[PDB]
Amino acid sequence: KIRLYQFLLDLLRSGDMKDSIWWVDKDKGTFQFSSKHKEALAHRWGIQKGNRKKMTYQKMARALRNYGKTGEVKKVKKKLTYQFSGEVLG
DNA sequence: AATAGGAGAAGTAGGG
DNA sequence: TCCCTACTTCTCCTA
Repeated sequence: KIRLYQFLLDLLRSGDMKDSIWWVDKDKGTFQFSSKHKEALAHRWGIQKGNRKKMTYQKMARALRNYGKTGEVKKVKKKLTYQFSGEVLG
């Protein structure tokens, strides 16, 4: 399979869905979702995983919040903004 | 009212 | 026979 953070970084480094996700500072590993178009990106993540239900941003964020312990993805005080770690970027 | 944010509980998929 | 990993799903509260 493929992990959730690896899936978001690939979209960023392929320029796929520029309307749903984008860098805020490639150096700081900061990225942000689109308020009005994030669900389109959420739908893809669910289909690509073959999940039983339709993936939503709420369920995707619930999984992103787990990365706070390990450290692959940390939340930022900005709206819909997150940040990769220096390790994953490498 | 809208939107984002959070998380415990219990569950599935896949591998060992 | 069971557990680990990595989410997933549902529900409820909160800013």
